[PDB]
Amino acid sequence: ATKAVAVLKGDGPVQGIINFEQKESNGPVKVWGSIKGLTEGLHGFHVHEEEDNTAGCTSAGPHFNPLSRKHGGPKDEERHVGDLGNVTADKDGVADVSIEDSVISLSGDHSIIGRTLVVHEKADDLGKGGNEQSTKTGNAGSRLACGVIGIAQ
Ligand SMILES: [Zn+2]
Repeated sequence: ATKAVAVLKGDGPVQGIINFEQKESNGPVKVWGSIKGLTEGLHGFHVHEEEDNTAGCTSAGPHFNPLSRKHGGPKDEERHVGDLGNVTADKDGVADVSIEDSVISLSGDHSIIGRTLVVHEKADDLGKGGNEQSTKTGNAGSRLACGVIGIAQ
């Protein structure tokens, strides 16, 4: 209890707010967020490193790769320990950032709090290996909006 915010803006013509809350620390986070301005259709939804950069992105590459994680969507068994998967945007570019993972947290350390959430150009791969960058990171396509997570109580 106590919410983190990620105001996602980055650089693309997108604007949104993640509201991260959970009962516990060691328990499943209830992600809800109301992102808009995306292009239509599927959009990868990944949390890259990028802590104390400036405010938003400046800096990050992979989906918080500790050494050699593999990609996977929600449905997959695996994932980088900074990807959830994707969302779908309607037409006002409005996505529905409703996720409930059981691996991450919003406490600290292995939590994703502090990290830069990113909304991406294409769908993520889901862990099929459409190509290869697929498994290596997730082949989301380019970064659009982003922001450091944690900015509430
Ligand atoms: Zn990934």
